[PDB]
Amino acid sequence: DETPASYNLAVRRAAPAVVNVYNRGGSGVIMDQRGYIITNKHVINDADQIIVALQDGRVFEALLVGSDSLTDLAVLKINATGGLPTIPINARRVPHIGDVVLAIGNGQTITQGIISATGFLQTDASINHGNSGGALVNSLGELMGINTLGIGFAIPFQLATKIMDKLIR
Amino acid sequence: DETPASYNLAVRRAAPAVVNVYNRGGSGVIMDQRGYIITNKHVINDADQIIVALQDGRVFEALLVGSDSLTDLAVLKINATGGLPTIPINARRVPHIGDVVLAIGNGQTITQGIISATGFLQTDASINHGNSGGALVNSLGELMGINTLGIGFAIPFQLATKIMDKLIR
Amino acid sequence: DETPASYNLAVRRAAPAVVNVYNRGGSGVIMDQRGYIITNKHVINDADQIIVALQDGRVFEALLVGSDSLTDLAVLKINATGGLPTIPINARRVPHIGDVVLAIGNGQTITQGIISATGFLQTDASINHGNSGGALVNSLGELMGINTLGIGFAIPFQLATKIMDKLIR
Repeated sequence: DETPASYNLAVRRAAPAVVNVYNRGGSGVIMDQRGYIITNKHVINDADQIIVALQDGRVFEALLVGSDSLTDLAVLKINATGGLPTIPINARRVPHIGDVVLAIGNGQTITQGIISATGFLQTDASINHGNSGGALVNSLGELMGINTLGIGFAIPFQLATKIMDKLIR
Repeated sequence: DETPASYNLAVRRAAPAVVNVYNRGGSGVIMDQRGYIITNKHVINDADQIIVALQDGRVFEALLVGSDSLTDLAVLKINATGGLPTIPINARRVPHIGDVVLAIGNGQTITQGIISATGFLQTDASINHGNSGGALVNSLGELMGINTLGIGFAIPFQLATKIMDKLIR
Repeated sequence: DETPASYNLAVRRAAPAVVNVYNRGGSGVIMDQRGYIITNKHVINDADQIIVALQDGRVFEALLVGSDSLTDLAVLKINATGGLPTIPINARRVPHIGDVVLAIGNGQTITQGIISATGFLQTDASINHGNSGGALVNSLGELMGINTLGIGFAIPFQLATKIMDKLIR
């Protein structure tokens, strides 16, 4: 009949770029075409072998670029091939309180909510060990933050961008 | 003044069809005019007498048509009278991830959320023993699933439709 | 680029009027210019000195006007100065089930949800000891209720208005 209210647009626009992290004898986000992926520290602590899994079926072995114990963030590196799904980033967008946000983690689950505060970034979107290290995007799909660990916490994409660049030293 | 953002439309369109189940010395959904009602198995296990209560005030004694231990579903039957409120069904609607959904259970409570995954159907709408067996509809009121038992689970209306038809054997 | 789905409008329209309550050796809401503030009883029980903190930075010492053990409500009084941010009230608005609502409490956190029932007022917006006594507004910012203590509870603004007026005796 008509159009059901949905945020699927932001899903098919951001979800592809979110991956799953594993250990061969956690969540992650594809930042740029170079193949850099932001995740969490507690996800890679004592990692024998880091593995990345895309939604399209592709599987990679990830390289630990570096981590930051302060913000619990970590950067990974995979062999950038032809055609990588990257997380939509908008450095001009200013996260206002009340903005609708989706939390993308892991089975690939999508929770809905809003920006509670911007003190870090608080959100009422269901966060857990599954989506810990996943993405946080607005209705447009623009990355607002990186989920961390009755209210959830993420790291502003602005900050995460900086920290990522510094870990590449 | 102006119009407050609301999903009341889907409420006055689906809520009437959702009923309450009891035992005379759980939730349920009115499917068709014939008087068939889908509920959960754990709701009728060891039932002395099944009772159905509509939102309009009408009260009925329900008949156990049959259950399916696999999907935890059950079908009831009440004497179809003149004028039954049926749950809006749309077999053409395809549940996409990110779609806004309401969870209708039981006091008649309405929780809001989205479709997390479609693996079953995951949703961040608050689900509990109250709405266990209730309806799950989009902003249009179209039945998306039947709630079951930090993330909730429902059964695709497509599947539930089949299983219901088979229990009528 | 474009416009991200958000309820920030209701925030910059209601949040200023919500304050924080303290005890000098809880949440509250600025009702009118006179300086009357609605809060919860359990927040002021055994209070040595009641203190009110606005979002603009202003700090006041509050006066206990009176409380109502029944609805767990309480009314405070501060020296009404020039220019007070008051909570948007609309006595003509009728709270329908399914309406989008924000819960404003305390760091100043904003949770999103809907009106579940209107029996009291039920809401799936995350409520806790933080926002206990805070505001509950629709997408327009119009006060729908006062939060109290897997589902949250508030008091209809219609009722709270009456009880407030009676405590001023």
